[PDB]
Amino acid sequence: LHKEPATLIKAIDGDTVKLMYKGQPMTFRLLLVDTPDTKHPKKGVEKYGPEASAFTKKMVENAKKIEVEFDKGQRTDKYGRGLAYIYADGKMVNEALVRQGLAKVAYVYKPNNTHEQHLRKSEAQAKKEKLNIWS
Ligand SMILES: Cc1cn([C@H]2C[C@H](OP(=O)(O)O)[C@@H](COP(=O)(O)O)O2)c(=O)[nH]c1=O
Ligand SMILES: [Ca+2]
Repeated sequence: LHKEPATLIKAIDGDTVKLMYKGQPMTFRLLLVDTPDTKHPKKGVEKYGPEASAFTKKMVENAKKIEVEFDKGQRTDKYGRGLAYIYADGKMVNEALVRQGLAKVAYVYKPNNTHEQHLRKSEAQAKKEKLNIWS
């Protein structure tokens, strides 16, 4: 896979961020995970929703460098969002959320599953530690 640079435009929520990519603003959705929704229609927030959102917003707004890494299949979803692994100063945001119990490994669609193992191990560790959502 290969990492390419991108620039933060804005964090939307725990798993969705807007970036300027190759000079065009696009919304990206983090591959392989799912954070709790905060703007569920009328609902206004699932437990850990707000928590997942600030974590991601904090990681990306404080980075010196952001990089996106596409997997091997489809690079956009049916909503037109780019599907990638996002790295903030070389730290993968997708894994950081899972490791904290603020996301679960979800939407696993072959062939975009290069880091599925890696993420599954971090989830196991967050479950074995009873963090956030596994609390
Ligand atoms: C991460 C991911 C989500 N999606 C789809 C599945 C879900 O569609 P539906 O809206 O049909 O449920 C939705 C999950 O997105 P959100 O978690 O942002 O809702 O996006 C993909 O199509 N491929 C992906 O890899
Ligand atoms: Ca979500």
